[PDB]
Amino acid sequence: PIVLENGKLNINIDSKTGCFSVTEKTSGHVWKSDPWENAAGLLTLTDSKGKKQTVNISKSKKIEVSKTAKNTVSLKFIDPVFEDGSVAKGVSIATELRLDPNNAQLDVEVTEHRSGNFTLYDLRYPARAFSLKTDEDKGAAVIPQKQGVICPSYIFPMNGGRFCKWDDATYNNKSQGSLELFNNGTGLTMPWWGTYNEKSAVMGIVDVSARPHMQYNINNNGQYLFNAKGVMSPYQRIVFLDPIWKLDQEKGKMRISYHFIPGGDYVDMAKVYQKEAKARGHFVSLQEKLKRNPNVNKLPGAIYFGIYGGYPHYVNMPGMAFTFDELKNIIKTIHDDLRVDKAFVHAWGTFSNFVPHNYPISEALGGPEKLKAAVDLAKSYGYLYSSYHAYSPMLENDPNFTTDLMQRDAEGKLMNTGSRWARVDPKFQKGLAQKNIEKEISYLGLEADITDITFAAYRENGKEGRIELAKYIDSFNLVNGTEHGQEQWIPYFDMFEGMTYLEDRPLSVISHPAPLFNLVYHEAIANFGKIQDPDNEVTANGDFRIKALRSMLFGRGTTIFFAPYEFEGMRPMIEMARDLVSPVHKETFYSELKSHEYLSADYKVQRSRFSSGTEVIANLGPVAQKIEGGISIPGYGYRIQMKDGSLKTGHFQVSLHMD
Amino acid sequence: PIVLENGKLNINIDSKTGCFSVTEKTSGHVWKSDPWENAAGLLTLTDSKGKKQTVNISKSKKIEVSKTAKNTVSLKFIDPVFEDGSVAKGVSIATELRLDPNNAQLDVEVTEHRSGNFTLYDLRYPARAFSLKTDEDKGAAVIPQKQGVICPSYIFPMNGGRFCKWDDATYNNKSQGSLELFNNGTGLTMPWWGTYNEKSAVMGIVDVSARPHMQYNINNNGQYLFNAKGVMSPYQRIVFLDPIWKLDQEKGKMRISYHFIPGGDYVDMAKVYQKEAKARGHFVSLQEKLKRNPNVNKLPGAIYFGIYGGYPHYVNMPGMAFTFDELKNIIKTIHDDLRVDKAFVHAWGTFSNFVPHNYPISEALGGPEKLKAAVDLAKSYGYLYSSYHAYSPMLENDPNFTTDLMQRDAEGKLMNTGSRWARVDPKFQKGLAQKNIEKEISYLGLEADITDITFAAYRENGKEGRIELAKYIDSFNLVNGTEHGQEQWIPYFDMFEGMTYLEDRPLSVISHPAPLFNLVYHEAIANFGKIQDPDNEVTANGDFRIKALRSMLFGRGTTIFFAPYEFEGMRPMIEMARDLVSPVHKETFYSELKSHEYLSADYKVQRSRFSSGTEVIANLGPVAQKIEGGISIPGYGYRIQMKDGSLKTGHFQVSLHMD
Ligand SMILES: O[C@@H]1[C@@H]2OC[C@H]1NC[C@@H]2O
Ligand SMILES: O[C@@H]1[C@@H]2OC[C@H]1NC[C@@H]2O
Ligand SMILES: [Cl-]
Ligand SMILES: [Cl-]
Ligand SMILES: [Cl-]
Ligand SMILES: [Cl-]
Ligand code: NA
Ligand code: NA
Ligand code: NA
Ligand code: NA
Repeated sequence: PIVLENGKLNINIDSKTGCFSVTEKTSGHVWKSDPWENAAGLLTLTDSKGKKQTVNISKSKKIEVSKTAKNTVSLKFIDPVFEDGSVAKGVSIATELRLDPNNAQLDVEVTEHRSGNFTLYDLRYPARAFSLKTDEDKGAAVIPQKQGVICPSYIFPMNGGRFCKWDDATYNNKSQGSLELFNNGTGLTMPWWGTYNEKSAVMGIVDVSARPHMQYNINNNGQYLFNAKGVMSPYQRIVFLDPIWKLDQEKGKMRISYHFIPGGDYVDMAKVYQKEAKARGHFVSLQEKLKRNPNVNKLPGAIYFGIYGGYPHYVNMPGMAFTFDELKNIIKTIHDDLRVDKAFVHAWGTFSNFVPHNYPISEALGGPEKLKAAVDLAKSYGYLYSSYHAYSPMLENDPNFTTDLMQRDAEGKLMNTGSRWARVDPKFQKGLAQKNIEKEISYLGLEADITDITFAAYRENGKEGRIELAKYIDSFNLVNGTEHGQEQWIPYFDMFEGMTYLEDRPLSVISHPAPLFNLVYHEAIANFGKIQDPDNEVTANGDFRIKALRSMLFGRGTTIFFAPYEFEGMRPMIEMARDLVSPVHKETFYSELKSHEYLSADYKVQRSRFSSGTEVIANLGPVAQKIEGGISIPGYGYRIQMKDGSLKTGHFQVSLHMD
Repeated sequence: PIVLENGKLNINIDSKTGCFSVTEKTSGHVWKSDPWENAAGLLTLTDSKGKKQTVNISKSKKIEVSKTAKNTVSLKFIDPVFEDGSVAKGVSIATELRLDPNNAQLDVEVTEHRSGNFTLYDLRYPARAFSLKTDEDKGAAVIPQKQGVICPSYIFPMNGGRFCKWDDATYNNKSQGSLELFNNGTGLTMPWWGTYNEKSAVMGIVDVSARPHMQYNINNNGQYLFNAKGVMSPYQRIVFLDPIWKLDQEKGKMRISYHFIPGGDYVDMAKVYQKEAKARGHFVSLQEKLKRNPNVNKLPGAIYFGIYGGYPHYVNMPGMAFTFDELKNIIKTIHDDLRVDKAFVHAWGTFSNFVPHNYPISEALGGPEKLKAAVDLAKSYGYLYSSYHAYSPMLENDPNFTTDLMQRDAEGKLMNTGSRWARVDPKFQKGLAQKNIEKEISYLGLEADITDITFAAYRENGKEGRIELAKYIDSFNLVNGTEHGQEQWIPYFDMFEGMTYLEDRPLSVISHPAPLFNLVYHEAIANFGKIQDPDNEVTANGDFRIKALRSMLFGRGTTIFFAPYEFEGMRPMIEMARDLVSPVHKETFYSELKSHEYLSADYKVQRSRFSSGTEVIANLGPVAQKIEGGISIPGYGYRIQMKDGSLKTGHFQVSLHMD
């Protein structure tokens, strides 16, 4: 066995298989290689017949493991063997393990692959590494899926219905699969993931040039590997997260940097990535944004109101569209009657053309002077205001629809025919914004802007055009927001609408929300709830009680998103957000979310500490539970220590009024 | 055209294509053939290269259409043509259209299929028939997906976040797909579906011997057919539901019976199927079940309580399992402190072996005498009691696990290796129940039983053994329940736990819950909420306010499902259920749900009328809304007219207590 060792880690590499273990010498915890098959890696490739197979590369005909520098071990896997015993002659995978001389850090890189006459597809490398043994390790996988989740490595008490779904999912396909980086759907928002137990933590950070996928296995014993053969899995239930290198498309450096943290958990992992986030240039603080634009200080304590008039989906839809006088009266009511001191008013439906032609201000809704009266009233309150804007859609029902501005692929076929909100090639979007946005800014005296869709993901195709648009919008120095966001866009915006949770998502029944993204970026980007899952709707992610409490724990702002006819029914939730969430949001807005903790065995009682001197404890479940010192937190209750020394305690109550 | 006609309907059959239209003569409404491609049917079959292709059978080389009896047209589609111009020589499809001589009913049957040297798979027939034109027809598709949904054929006002998801889904793949019959997952619980507009309704009833799937297309213009070619769809937005005959599997009679109802909607469709349900023998009334067993009258007004002790998933799990004295004290508190007058107590975790060995009563939990003490207390209150029982699982973590009782398929491979709760072959399950259930009935003096898993679906494979088990359980004449249920099991049980809604399901963002199953079967089977999604949990299906109101509209009972540590948090919901839902459940229990109506444009205000003389109006959204007569229903509010003429009005309020 070949050893790399420094003061902090011992890497033990098996010369027969290329598998390796990592001893974290402070805690003494040992991370084992693949517990199931002793596979260093899992390679998907075509056979002689053109059929895809997945093979254990530790079964290759020749495996060469040599110490090639003081702290580098080079590995080569030559001529893998298929299930029938034929050989993939001429195929090979070369990798390197590089131990930092001083730090508890191990770089792992796929340096070369050779396909011969076959075709190489997925490579899981390292395979089923850094795993947790279910119900032996008491820890979790840590996955930055949108705002982020943890997946405990053991079964624990919880509501009976939740428990049945949770345990069942660890025995079927719900607990295995893969996610991608930097999308606004099911995927990851930061290029890292990790595992920890009560002794030690490990996380891996993906090279900035690479786009592996992430395979997950959450307490599953691998029965999914055996269902087609109709036999029972012989393997043990474990938790692992693996990189999937897409050998058929990846042109970047296939490197992942593992960082080992004695006694660490998901908080420590997030703080390690926060250093890398700064080095990558993503981290531009809200304090720096405020120095550039004093109006950023209209955001702390603001409720984000989306008044949804059926636009962009329809122009002047009966029963949905608001007139500009109606918009003014909603703003007046929010301030004068509901006493909301700070607000971001976002009016969806102010133009008489379909996006991406964001003009003119609609005559049918009252015309420019009446919109200006509404915006002026909002400004007189100190509120931020934006219309709905988008430069990416090309909509079937728009009389101006054309395919002129849609992108085509190499075969001349239209792209995004299945995604109507993202059809305009980004290389045209700055020019579309230039058609009217300066006119609207000048006429309405705008202080703010929100732009939809374009910055919800960070994909390679079209990135240059998106950057051009972001730089143009940023050049106006408005308080500005965008849908969902990604870390790469943080330099250009003050707020993201979203970066919370999908309602239906892989892992939903076997994970707990954890504020991973905000543990990294709360000081750099403000976030609010998503308009599809706002704080006034009851969804898989909770009702108002749960969402208000989670908002304060995670450091996000309230979103109230409604059709005009619903407005009277929003009043009680606006008042509760005003009294409970808004003062905490205001106090914590610029601060670091220093720590988050789960304080109850069912993960429903949680404690967040912010560098404003604010501590938020809340109980997201129905039953009162005790914490340290015999302090009781009511069901749907909170205990919040403010910087001014006051202690806010209380809880939500549902009551039945029988007349 | 060939014409079949009676006093009610004119069937216009195109001799060149085999397509047909149906004129409903009293309204003048014409149901059209396929609006997109004029296809009588869509056949999937292999080509000469063995690759699957889907073809329009109206493009076949020879189409024969002739009147072969007074009210029968015979069609034959001979030698379909592939997209490359080659011919599926020797393939043919024979169908018949048979008009009832008197009634507005058309039978449509695939009578013969010949594959030659090709292989046949799906046949949609009739293809894209009985469609609704989006935003012109103001009606809905009607789909008995679990309890049931309707899908409106037009866009309407609703909450902004819901609206965005709804409208977007009609343009992407969320609005097209297929569902299967008689499962407990995403599929249908009755073998019918339909469409209606403001003039006319049509529904199709699938022959009892057949298992087609059902294709849906909910306001989609067919863009999914063109995405791979990268072109924009040239078709219009429509609603349709098609049978998919599985030619490779189906051995039954491939017949669907269309019933045409002037002025009808989903209520009239349900009442048509109710007559068929009675003719099929599924309908055994709760009044008849009460005559056989007077203890059935312990169900009306009963809350169903599941005390979830971590079993069957684990034996005596710390932090989840209750002792029998703890169980007794929960029952006592429910009666004495919470004043619950009727209840079904269901205790999950009474045995010290894993299911399917439902014995002995656990010594570690206090032993048989202590369980008998808790059951005796429940009986002294007039409550129903059952332990958790299951005869179908074979669990990995059971020391007694064996594959001996698992089923093997035609290849000799184990079945359900990925489905641990349904691994025992049904042909063994009566013998497993016989091992101890009569001992438990005798020792505890049981009046009730609930059996998990086995009756949640109605698949062909294993149905004989499931019927044998159902007959055996039924022979005890206990008040009895089972998980989820299907119509075919109604003769054997008094209640179903479930028959409501999955949390995550196809069509969720573009449909409204409708009580289709209970419009048929409320007089014959009682249902309660599902334990995974109980009324004390906040899910995609609502919080307690929404679920309590929907329960009264739909005629189901309350489910409170909790781990023991949660009990104190359940108290407010138990009290509200007791005050609001239980008296209405009690009054309506045995009655017919005669009608259900949506009374507001956003479908959130609804009115149900029961043959007890009870009327429930409720508002499942947040804003007060007015109905006929200017009567206002508050948000999360109700107006209930009881049998004796008294009026109950009220609403739920969420409030924030701040110390
Ligand atoms: O987890 C499930 C749950 O207990 C066993 C599983 N089968 C049906 C019950 O609802
Ligand atoms: O429906 C969507 C919604 O408005 C247009 C779509 N794009 C993003 C917004 O959240
Ligand atoms: Cl875009
Ligand atoms: Cl959140
Ligand atoms: Cl079964
Ligand atoms: Cl329901
Ligand atoms: Na999966
Ligand atoms: Na800005
Ligand atoms: Na679909
Ligand atoms: Na019975």
